[PDB]
Amino acid sequence: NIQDQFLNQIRKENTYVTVFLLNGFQLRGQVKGFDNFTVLLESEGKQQLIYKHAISTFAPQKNVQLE
Amino acid sequence: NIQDQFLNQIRKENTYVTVFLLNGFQLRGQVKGFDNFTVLLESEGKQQLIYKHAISTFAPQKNVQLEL
Amino acid sequence: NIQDQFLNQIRKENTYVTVFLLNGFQLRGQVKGFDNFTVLLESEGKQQLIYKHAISTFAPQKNVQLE
Amino acid sequence: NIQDQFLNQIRKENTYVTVFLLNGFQLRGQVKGFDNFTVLLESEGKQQLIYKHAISTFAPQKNVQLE
Amino acid sequence: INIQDQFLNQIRKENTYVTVFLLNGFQLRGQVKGFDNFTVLLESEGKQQLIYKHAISTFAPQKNVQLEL
Amino acid sequence: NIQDQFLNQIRKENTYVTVFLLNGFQLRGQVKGFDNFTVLLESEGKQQLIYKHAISTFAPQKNVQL
RNA sequence: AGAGAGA
Repeated sequence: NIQDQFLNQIRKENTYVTVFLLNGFQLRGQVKGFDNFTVLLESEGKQQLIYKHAISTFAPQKNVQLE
Repeated sequence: NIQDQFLNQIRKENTYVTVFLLNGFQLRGQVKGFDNFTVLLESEGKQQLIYKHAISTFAPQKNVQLEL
Repeated sequence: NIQDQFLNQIRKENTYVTVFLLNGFQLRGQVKGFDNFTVLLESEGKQQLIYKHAISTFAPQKNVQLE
Repeated sequence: NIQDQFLNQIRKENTYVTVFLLNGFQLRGQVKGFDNFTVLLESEGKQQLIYKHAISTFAPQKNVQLE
Repeated sequence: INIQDQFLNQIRKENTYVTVFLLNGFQLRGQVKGFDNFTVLLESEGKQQLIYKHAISTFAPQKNVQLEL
Repeated sequence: NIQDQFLNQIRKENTYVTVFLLNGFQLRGQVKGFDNFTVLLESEGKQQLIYKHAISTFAPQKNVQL
């Protein structure tokens, strides 16, 4: 499953990611964890729990390895 | 389940949390309770029942410790 | 279930509630009934059937006691 | 079930209804049919298949008697 | 059987011109060439578009349709 | 299943498929992967994981056999 | 709460 490999990779490598939300608002930071419904992001020291239903797009700084 | 540990934590510690909503609005308060579809928040003494579908982000006042 | 308690209490007590919609429009009235997907609100005697998917928040006039 | 009861009443009574969509757009007409995902609205004799996921609110001209 | 399927199959069969309005109020016109549970394959001047049903608000035909109700 | 046939032909013929999001924002690229919930688009060498629930429309460059 | 898409 592409979604979970992608999120695990950005997590295990501490890649910076911009997370665009459905409404265009944006967050940047690193992925600390995720489950079926949410992604736990950290931006400059602070946790943000984001619902996946509210996410449009993860644009990572560096590109991920996946199959 | 990170979601429920998070919410159950900020509920147990009475942490303050900014709820950001998809409609652009952001709300600060304390979590009184939640189920699978909704979060009960209190913002200055007033209840608000908020649908999870309408929420984008929670930003706690102080980071929550979780098992991941 | 928190949602069902809340809605049934504001229904039983005829509590006025503000409903904030996903589009930021704001409705005010009293809940006359609900099922899994919808809420029946009366505003100045006029019925509205609202899909819960279009609601963001209910803010009661007085706080509900919940178990 | 409030939803079915409401939609079946306004259908069989031919009640004029404003349908407000998620974006605030308002369509006015009579419901001629519905199923699990859609509602068939007739406006000035034009058929519109509307997805329930796009609907916010039905506001009938006259109140609908329900159980 | 269900109203959505008859409606989409009818306009597809007749190559009816249709406005599709999307959740954000954008509108496309075209003919339906097919659909499945999740998507509608519209053609607006020769040009294929795969539209998710979740992004669609309303199908409005210019020309009224036959439905078993 | 039209969806899966389409995403696949734009993916194998590495088509410039443009992607309109619910908020109207648009991105061009080629599809490298998809699952039930998500699309992996490369745009300008950069990877982007897009949730399907956020996508409005894929508009290809050349049309697809289905 | 009245509908043409680069966050």
